[PDB]
Amino acid sequence: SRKTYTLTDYLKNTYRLKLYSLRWISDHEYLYKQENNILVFNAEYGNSSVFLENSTFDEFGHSINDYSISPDGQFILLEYNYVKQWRHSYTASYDIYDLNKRQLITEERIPNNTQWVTWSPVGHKLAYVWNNDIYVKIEPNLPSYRITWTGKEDIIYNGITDWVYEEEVFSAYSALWWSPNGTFLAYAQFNDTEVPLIEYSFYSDESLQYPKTVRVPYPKAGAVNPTVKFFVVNTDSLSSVTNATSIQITAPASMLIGDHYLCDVTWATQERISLQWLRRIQNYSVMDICDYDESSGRWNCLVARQHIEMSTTGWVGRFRPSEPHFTLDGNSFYKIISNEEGYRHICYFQIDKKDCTFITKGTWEVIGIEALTSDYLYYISNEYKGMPGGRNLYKIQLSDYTKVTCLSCELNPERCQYYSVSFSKEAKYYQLRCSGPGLPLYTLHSSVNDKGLRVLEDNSALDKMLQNVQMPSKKLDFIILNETKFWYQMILPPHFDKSKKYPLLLDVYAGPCSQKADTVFRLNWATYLASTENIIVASFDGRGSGYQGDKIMHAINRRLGTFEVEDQIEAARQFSKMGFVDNKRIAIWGWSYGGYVTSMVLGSGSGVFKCGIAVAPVSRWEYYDSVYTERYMGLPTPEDNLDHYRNSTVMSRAENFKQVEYLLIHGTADDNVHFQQSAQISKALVDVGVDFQAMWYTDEDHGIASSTAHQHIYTHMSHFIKQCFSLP
Ligand SMILES: *[C@@H]1O[C@H](CO)[C@@H](O[C@@H]2O[C@H](CO)[C@@H](O[C@@H]3O[C@H](CO)[C@@H](O)[C@H](O)[C@@H]3O)[C@H](O)[C@H]2NC(C)=O)[C@H](O)[C@H]1NC(C)=O
Ligand SMILES: *[C@@H]1O[C@H](CO)[C@@H](O[C@@H]2O[C@H](CO)[C@@H](O)[C@H](O)[C@H]2NC(C)=O)[C@H](O)[C@H]1NC(C)=O
Ligand SMILES: *[C@@H]1O[C@H](CO)[C@@H](O[C@@H]2O[C@H](CO)[C@@H](O)[C@H](O)[C@H]2NC(C)=O)[C@H](O)[C@H]1NC(C)=O
Ligand SMILES: *[C@@H]1O[C@H](CO)[C@@H](O)[C@H](O)[C@H]1NC(C)=O
Ligand SMILES: *[C@@H]1O[C@H](CO)[C@@H](O)[C@H](O)[C@H]1NC(C)=O
Ligand SMILES: *[C@@H]1O[C@H](CO)[C@@H](O)[C@H](O)[C@H]1NC(C)=O
Ligand SMILES: *[C@@H]1O[C@H](CO)[C@@H](O)[C@H](O)[C@H]1NC(C)=O
Ligand SMILES: *[C@@H]1O[C@H](CO)[C@@H](O)[C@H](O)[C@H]1NC(C)=O
Repeated sequence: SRKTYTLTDYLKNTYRLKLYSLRWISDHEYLYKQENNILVFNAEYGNSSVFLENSTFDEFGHSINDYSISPDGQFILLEYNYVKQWRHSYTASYDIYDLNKRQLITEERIPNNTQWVTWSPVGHKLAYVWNNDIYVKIEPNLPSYRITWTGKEDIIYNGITDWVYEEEVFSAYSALWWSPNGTFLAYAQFNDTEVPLIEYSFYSDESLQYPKTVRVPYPKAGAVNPTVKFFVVNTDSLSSVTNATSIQITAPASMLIGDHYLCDVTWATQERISLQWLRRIQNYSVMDICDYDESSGRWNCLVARQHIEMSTTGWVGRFRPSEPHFTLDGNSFYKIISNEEGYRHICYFQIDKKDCTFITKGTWEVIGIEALTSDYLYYISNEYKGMPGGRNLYKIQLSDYTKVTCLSCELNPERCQYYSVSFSKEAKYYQLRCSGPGLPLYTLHSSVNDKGLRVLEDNSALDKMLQNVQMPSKKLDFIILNETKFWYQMILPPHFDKSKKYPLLLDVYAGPCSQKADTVFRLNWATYLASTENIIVASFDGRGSGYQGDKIMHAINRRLGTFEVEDQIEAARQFSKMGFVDNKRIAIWGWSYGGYVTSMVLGSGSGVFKCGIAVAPVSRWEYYDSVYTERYMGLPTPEDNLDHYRNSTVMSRAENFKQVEYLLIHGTADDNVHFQQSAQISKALVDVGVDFQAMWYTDEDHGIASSTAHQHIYTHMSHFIKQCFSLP
C-alpha cells in the first residue's frame, strides 16, 4: 500500500544498487575506491591503508576519464580526453604520474589520440597503440620503441582489432598479449584491404553544416573477410640502435588452405604460447603450442602438439572455441569441451597427446574455469538444483575427481543463486559476487579453509528503500515440451491476484546460446511495467539457448528465424493456458536479435500477439556480419545455405503485419545492426500498405545508451505499450 516503482524511478535511477569492485595486486592484497580515495586492503587480517588520496589530482586541470596503477604500484596512468570509437574502443590522451617522485612525467609523453595502452603484467612496462602501430616504453620516461611501421588507418591494424574481430571474436579493442613476466609481447595484425566499407551519415552538433560520412570496414555474410597474422616481440632486447624484430608465428596448415580466423591467445609459461585458429566455416579449429627457442630466437610449433577440435552438429564452442588453462609446467592443460551427450564439461589434456580425459560429467554445464592451483581447479557451473539459470562456485580435487565441493550453494541459499568470483593472485583469497535472487551480496573468503572473513557490501540502504515501495515478485520455472524442460521467468505485479487476467509482455532475445530466464535480481523497466502498470513481463528460453547442452543449443543450426520464433509463440500460448493472462493483450518486444525475433513473430500470422516493439532489429542475415552470421548459417551461396538465408527474412512477412500494431526503432549511427535493416523493414511494410509506428534516433549507436536518448526511448515505448493495452 506504499508507492510504486515508477518509470521516473527507473530513468532517474532513484533506487541504486551498490557494488564493490576490487583489484587484486598480490596474493593477499587488493585495491578499493572508498570515498574517491584508492585504498589497499590486507585480506590476511583486516587492515587498510591509503594508497592514493582523492586530492592528488585536484591539480591536474583535466576531467579524468580513467586511471590504471601499474602492477608494482610505482606508476599510475591517467586517461583523459576520451573520445568514443565503437564498443570497447576509443581515442584518448594519457599522462603518467610517478608515485615515488610525486610528480607528473613530462618528458616523452604518450601521444594524443592513442588507441590503447596496457601495462606489462608485472613491471611498469607500457605497450600502446597509436595510428595503428605498436609502441613499447620500458622505463616510463624514456623514448618509446616503435614495434611496427606498417599500420594504416582502416587498412592495417597492429595490436588493435578491426570492427569484426572486436565485436565478434575478441570482445576487445586490444590485440596485445604480454607474456606472464612481460618479457614477450605477442600481437595480431589485421588486414582489411579487400573488406567492403559500410557507410552512413553522422549529423553531429547543430552547427556542423555538412554531415560526416562514417566509413567502416565491415564484412557482411559471404563478403570478403579481413586476414590475420600473428607476431611475438622480445621486449627485453629492444634498442634504439635497431628496429625491433618481431618473430611471425604462422597458422597451421589446416588453416592456411582457406579463409580462417585467430580466435584465442593464451600464454602457457614464460616461454610457451598457445594459439587457437578457427576455419571460416566454424566447424573446425586447431590449437597450436609454440615453445621459445633460446638459441635461434624463434618460436617452435611442433605438430603433434597441435589439437584439433571439430563439431559435427554446429560450431565449435559456445561463441568461439574455449580457452585452455595450463598447469604450472605447461605440459598439461584444462579446457571446457562438449562431451558425447553434448554437455560442456572440463577436459584434461596433455600437450602431446591427442586424447583428453573428462573430469566432470552430468546433465548440466560448466560455465567457466575460474582458477587453477596444483591441488584444486575452481570452476563455475549450473549443477545446483538442476537449474540452468543459476550459477555457483565449485572446486574439484585434482587427485580425486570424485572430491568436488561447492563453495557457494550453502552460503545463503534463499538469497544467492547467481555467483561470480574474483581470485587473488595465487587463489589464496577470493571475492564472491552474488547477483540474485535477493539483493547483490559481496563477500570475501580465504581458499585455505574456505572461511568467509568479511561482508564487503550487502545493499542494506537499498533494502531499506525498497521496503517502502510496492515491488513486483519474480517467478522462475519451466514447462515441458517433447520430454524436455524449457525455463521461463515472469515479473509479476504487486498484489498479484491469480484470478484476474493481466496483460502480458514477452521480453525476447532468443539468440543462439542466450538465456533470459535466470536467477538474477534486476531493477529495470520491466520492474516499472509490473509495479506501476500491473502488466506481467515474461521471458522464455526455447530452442537454441544456452547452458543446457547442445541438443537444445544446436537445435537452430543452419536455420535461424525458425525454431526460436516458433517457440516464443508457443510460450505465449502456454502462458495463456495458465489462465491469469488476458489473451486479448499480449505484446512482444526485443532489441537486436530480439528485434529480429519480435518482427518474425509479428509477421507470423499466429494471431496471438496484439502488438510489438522492435529496437535495432536484424531483418535479413545477408545484412549482418560474417563471423556471427556464418557461425550459425554458413555462406549465403546456393552451394551452401542460400535457401535458408532467403527464406528467413522479416520483409517477406510484411503482409501479415496488417494484423498487428508495430513500433520500429533504430539509431541512425548503429555500426552493428545497420539502419539499413530497418530501412528495409519499413520499406517492405510501406510497399504492402501496412501502417506502423516508427522512430529514428539521430546519432545513436546500437546501444541507444546516451542519457537523453535512453530516457526518450523508454518513455516512447511506455506510451506505445500503455496505449496498446488501453490502460490509463
Ligand atoms: C593486406 O592485403 C592486401 C590485399 O591482398 C595486400 O596487398 C596485395 O598483395 C599482393 C601480394 O601478396 C599483391 O600481389 C602482387 O601484385 C604485383 C603487382 O601488383 C604482382 O606482379 C605480384 O606477382 C603479386 O601478384 C597485390 O598487389 C596487393 N593488392 C593490393 C590490393 O594492394 C597487402 O600486402 C596486405 N598487407 C599485409 C598483409 O601486410
Ligand atoms: C626502421 O624502419 C623504418 C621503416 O622502413 C625506417 O624508416 C624509414 O627510413 C627510410 C630510410 O632512411 C626513410 O627514407 C623513410 O622516410 C623512413 N620511414 C619512416 C616512416 O620513418 C627506419 O629508418 C628504421 N630505423 C632503423 C633503426 O633502422
Ligand atoms: C621472464 O622469463 C624470461 C624468459 O623465460 C626470463 O629470462 C630468461 O632467464 C634465463 C635465466 O635467467 C636466461 O638464461 C634466458 O636467456 C632468459 N630469457 C630471455 C630474457 O629471453 C626472465 O628471468 C623472466 N623475467 C623476470 C623478471 O624474472
Ligand atoms: C576525499 O577524502 C577525504 C578523506 O578520507 C574525504 O573525507 C572526502 O569526502 C573525500 N572527497 C570527496 C569529495 O570524495
Ligand atoms: C597489517 O598489519 C600487519 C600486522 O600488524 C602488518 O605487518 C602489515 O604491515 C599491515 N598491512 C598493511 C597493508 O598495512
Ligand atoms: C595534446 O594536445 C594538446 C592540445 O592541442 C596539446 O596542448 C598537448 O601538447 C598534446 N599533448 C601531447 C602529449 O602531445
Ligand atoms: C561443416 O563441417 C562438417 C564436418 O565437421 C562438414 O562435413 C560439413 O559439410 C561442414 N558444413 C556443413 C554443416 O554443411
Ligand atoms: C516437438 O515435436 C514437434 C514435432 O516433431 C516439433 O515440430 C516441435 O517443434 C517440438 N517442440 C519443441 C519445442 O522441440
